Amino acid sequence: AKPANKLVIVTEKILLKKIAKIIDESGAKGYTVMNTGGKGSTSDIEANIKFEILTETREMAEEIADRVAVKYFNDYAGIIYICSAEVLYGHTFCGPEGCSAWS
Amino acid sequence: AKPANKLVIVTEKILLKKIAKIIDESGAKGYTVMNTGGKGSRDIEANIKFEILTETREMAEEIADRVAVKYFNDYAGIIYICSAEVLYGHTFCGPEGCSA
Amino acid sequence: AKPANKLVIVTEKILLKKIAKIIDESGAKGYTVMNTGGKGSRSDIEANIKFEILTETREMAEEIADRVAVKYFNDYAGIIYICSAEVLYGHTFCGPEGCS
Ligand SMILES: Nc1ncnc2c1ncn2[C@@H]1O[C@@H]2COP(=O)(O)O[C@H]3[C@@H](O)[C@H](n4cnc5c(N)ncnc54)O[C@@H]3COP(=O)(O)O[C@H]2[C@H]1O
Ligand SMILES: Nc1ncnc2c1ncn2[C@@H]1O[C@@H]2COP(=O)(O)O[C@H]3[C@@H](O)[C@H](n4cnc5c(N)ncnc54)O[C@@H]3COP(=O)(O)O[C@H]2[C@H]1O
Repeated sequence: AKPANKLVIVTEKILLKKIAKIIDESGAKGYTVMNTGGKGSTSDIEANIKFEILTETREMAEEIADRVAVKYFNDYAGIIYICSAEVLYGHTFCGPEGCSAWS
Repeated sequence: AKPANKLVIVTEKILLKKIAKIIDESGAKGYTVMNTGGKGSRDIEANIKFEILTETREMAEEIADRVAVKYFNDYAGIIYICSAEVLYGHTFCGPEGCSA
Repeated sequence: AKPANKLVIVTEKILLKKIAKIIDESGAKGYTVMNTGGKGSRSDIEANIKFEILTETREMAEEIADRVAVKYFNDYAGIIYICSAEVLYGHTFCGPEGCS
């Protein structure tokens, strides 16, 4: 198992490509994105998107978060949070030695 | 980074508005909801997943308790909680920001 | 609250039924699946799938992960990771005595 930070970004759908570009410029090895509905305090739910990015370091997750927020969160609704995770399998994330290599 | 409990509610799609109403009455700052599936009690049956970030464990438990008592003896559902830290979130962290 | 491991499997949509079968054979008490995207090997977004499975033990989650990866991950793209969670309500996960 390889330690990882799971960075979650929930924001307005129109920022999809802009945020993907930031994630791709970060060094991150991938991301997953999904459609969601969002309410923040006539249905009032709006369409949003949620990105999930697993990063090897906490610093990379914060860089992505910081860059997204500083660029867009003055003007667009969003939330960014982080969860601890462990990657058990992931050719790209762990490399070809796998996620439980020794040393 | 502000500690948060991430409360997840997975249940029947027909309960969407009813659960949202509970989350809106709770003081929670917001929620996300998505369409998901599972095999269904009966190939994949559509259901829904709510994610609510709460500042306290007690708020997450109050929501969970309310939803579960009101609906989960009559409808299928699971509620669980994960630890998260919010880095950014104007509404969640307030104007003081997430140094909380 | 009952401790749980949340196993997450993100992989190619064509594997949906095959991975479900492995989860069903594992002893796991359920799963949720959703439609997601990633950038794709080729810009814009390629459809894929995400499974979330809550397991009572860490070893059951790893058994599922090991069976999926060995069987499919030399030939199909995927990532499997695990988060700690606590189940607050879940008739199937916790049994009729409740999550405590
Ligand atoms: N351990 C777990 N990990 C991740 N997600 C979980 C889970 N337990 C439940 N879920 C999610 O919550 C929904 C309601 O599940 P519940 O167990 O109340 O109600 C279930 C249960 O009564 C029965 N069922 C499904 N799978 C089962 C299994 N493996 N063992 C026993 N009963 C199952 O079918 C009903 C509807 O299930 P469906 O999968 O459509 O819908 C599920 C699924 O999306
Ligand atoms: N930044 C990058 N660097 C190198 N190669 C890249 C890449 N982004 C995409 N790829 C390549 O394309 C495949 C499919 O990626 P996609 O984003 O569609 O779909 C991904 C994605 O939704 C999810 N995933 C992968 N890594 C992730 C991460 N670090 N965080 C969150 N989700 C991830 O797992 C699916 C299968 O991923 P997998 O890595 O097996 O396989 C990847 C990988 O071989």
